[PDB]
Amino acid sequence: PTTTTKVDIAAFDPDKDGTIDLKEALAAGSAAFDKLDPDKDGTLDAKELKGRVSEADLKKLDPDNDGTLDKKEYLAAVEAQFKAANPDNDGTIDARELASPAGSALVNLIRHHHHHH
Ligand SMILES: [Y+3]
Ligand SMILES: [Y+3]
Ligand SMILES: [Y+3]
Repeated sequence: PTTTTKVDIAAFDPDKDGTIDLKEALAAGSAAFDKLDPDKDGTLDAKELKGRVSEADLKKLDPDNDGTLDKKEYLAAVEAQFKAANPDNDGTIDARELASPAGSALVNLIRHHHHHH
């Protein structure tokens, strides 16, 4: 199914070599701002995150007070929430540390969602 399954940590740790190290989290952010976006700006809003997040949560995620994220910030809010999704430790995350168990935080910056099957 491709586009619909380019969709989690499970698109950048299908390997479970051990974890996502930051290079694979970076690859999850770049994948996610692509498949999130139907107005075609990668600048990420109350109808991009349609049913994903409240318009109040939408203005949590961003740093520079747009009220919304960017192709810069679905690539940087991910990395700012990277260490925090792990309860411990330094610079690595297994799916147990991410995929809506223990890291259900950082999910909001890399899970996106699509419009289809
Ligand atoms: Y890996
Ligand atoms: Y948009
Ligand atoms: Y912004």
